[PDB]
Amino acid sequence: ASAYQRFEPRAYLRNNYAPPRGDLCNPNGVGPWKLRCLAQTFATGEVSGRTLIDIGSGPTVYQLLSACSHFEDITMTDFLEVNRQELGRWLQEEPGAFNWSMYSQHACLIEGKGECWQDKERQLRARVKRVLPIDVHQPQPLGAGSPAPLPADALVSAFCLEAVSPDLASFQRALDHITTLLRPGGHLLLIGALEESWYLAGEARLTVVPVSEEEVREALVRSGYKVRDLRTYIMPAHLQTGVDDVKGVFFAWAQKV
Amino acid sequence: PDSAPGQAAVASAYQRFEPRAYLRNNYAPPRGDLCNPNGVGPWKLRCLAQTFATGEVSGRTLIDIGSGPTVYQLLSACSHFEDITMTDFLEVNRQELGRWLQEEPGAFNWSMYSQHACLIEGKGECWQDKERQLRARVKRVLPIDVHQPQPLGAGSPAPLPADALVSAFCLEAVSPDLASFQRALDHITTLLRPGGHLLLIGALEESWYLAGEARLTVVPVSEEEVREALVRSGYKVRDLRTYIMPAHLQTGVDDVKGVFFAWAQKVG
Ligand SMILES: Nc1ncnc2c1ncn2[C@@H]1O[C@H](CSCC[C@H](N)C(=O)O)[C@@H](O)[C@H]1O
Ligand SMILES: Nc1ncnc2c1ncn2[C@@H]1O[C@H](CSCC[C@H](N)C(=O)O)[C@@H](O)[C@H]1O
Ligand SMILES: Nc1nc2cc(O)ccc2[nH]1
Ligand SMILES: Nc1nc2cc(O)ccc2[nH]1
Repeated sequence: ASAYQRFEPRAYLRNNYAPPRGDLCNPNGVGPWKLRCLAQTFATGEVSGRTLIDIGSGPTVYQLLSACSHFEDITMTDFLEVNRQELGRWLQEEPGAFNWSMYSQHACLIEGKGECWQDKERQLRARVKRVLPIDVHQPQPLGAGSPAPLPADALVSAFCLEAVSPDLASFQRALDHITTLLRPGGHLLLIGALEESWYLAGEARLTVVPVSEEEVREALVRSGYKVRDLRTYIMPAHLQTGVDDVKGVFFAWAQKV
Repeated sequence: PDSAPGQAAVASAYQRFEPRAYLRNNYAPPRGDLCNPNGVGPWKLRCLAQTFATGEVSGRTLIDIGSGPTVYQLLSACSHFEDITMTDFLEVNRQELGRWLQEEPGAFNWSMYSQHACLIEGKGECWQDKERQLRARVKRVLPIDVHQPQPLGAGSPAPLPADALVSAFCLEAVSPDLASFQRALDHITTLLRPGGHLLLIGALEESWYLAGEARLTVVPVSEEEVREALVRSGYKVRDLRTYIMPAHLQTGVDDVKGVFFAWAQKVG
């Protein structure tokens, strides 16, 4: 935990969302794969509502691109002030924001509605109402009188839980905690590392609980979800970069029942 | 009558043509705004993309007639031709294309056009791939004069005859009158093999446009005039569609009232 105090957002982005992992040109890369699960899922039309919460956003937005066209009130979160400040730099188009434009374009490409990436970024920036602090370790992760409309119609979290959880059970509880934020019938789209144990973010060196596809499945069931979709991307050699030791990436579409 | 005087007036006026001012006037926003699907930019890209998408327009070689400082007209095309020749009358335009080819920062940025084409061709291509291909397939940039009977010169580089021709806002913009236009059309048509295809785009009912200092003169033409010239030069007209310029895209850089797109195949 205290490890996250040393977490450098620029180094995290550089490590994961700049080339080689950040190169979206090759359709066999992790980035293209991630956007596709997101897009495909929403394209079904079955994940819809008015409000949505992104759990542990860090300093990234890609995870909301296809999503933002289906929910008018979007709430983003993270445990670190630094990250929240970085999200705001891109939301307010302030100086030194991160360049998500490749990711916007590709989302537009994948969705195939002939939308221009500028329109896409405009819509995201418009629907994100607030950026709130959060701790998944708390049975009320948002706090008491959170400005966020609860319960949310749907939830999105990527590379969070397993990254803030020392072991399998703390993972399971964190999932339970957030699940409380989700209106019954609501949907959860969860993405994360498979069989990862550590990863760097500058001077920070975070520990991770190595999970598996089955382990992730079981957890979702245990938390009270019907698992609608669960897919795995195996990390190609050339995307093993020594910023971490992730072996694969998983995507789950889960429905609170 | 006499072609020389008119042709000389043209050549004279174009010595004042400023490529940057031209680029800004027509390919920066509001005209350059690709976000609105009702815009001219999107309509043009869509005409090209849909056309090549039939798969009916292919081969080894292609020539772009009066490229000017622009490449957007080749984005959907370059996936279908190994060898592409670009051409323009003015050297300063040829140099402008040179900058883009060398991928210099000084160059004009077409990335929005590349992105949008990729977007409409629907193959999830990334724009950098599309651009890298175009630069790969442009085998030369040649001087051209459509008023000569051999618009490229004699014994010129271009592999002739070409399997297809592309030309956008060229003919009507260098032709003082309909007869000149027609002749220019016949001259370039000698570069196209029989059975080959011509994709033609240009202004409808336009008489002038600005390119910096240069306020140039254009022969206003209509859809039907364009149709007839094609028939006259020996083309079956496969498709001819018209875009009516929206009030808010009529910005005083010209007096264009519409834009025409012609897919025509040379009888052979
Ligand atoms: N106790 C906690 N509760 C919620 N998030 C936490 C947390 N402790 C750390 N985090 C955050 O978990 C994030 C993991 S990195 C994930 C970034 C982004 N979702 C992406 O898809 O890349 C970090 O931003 C980190 O600050
Ligand atoms: N006699 C001639 N023969 C062929 N092209 C000529 C010409 N005289 C002028 N031109 C060129 O005609 C161009 C018209 S502007 C069109 C540029 C580009 N094709 C577009 O799509 O915007 C100018 O670049 C000009 O140099
Ligand atoms: N922690 C973390 N590991 C990752 C691996 C990826 O391939 C993409 C995003 C990531 N985030
Ligand atoms: N000359 C010229 N006129 C034009 C009109 C347009 O709408 C787009 C490009 C052009 N080029």
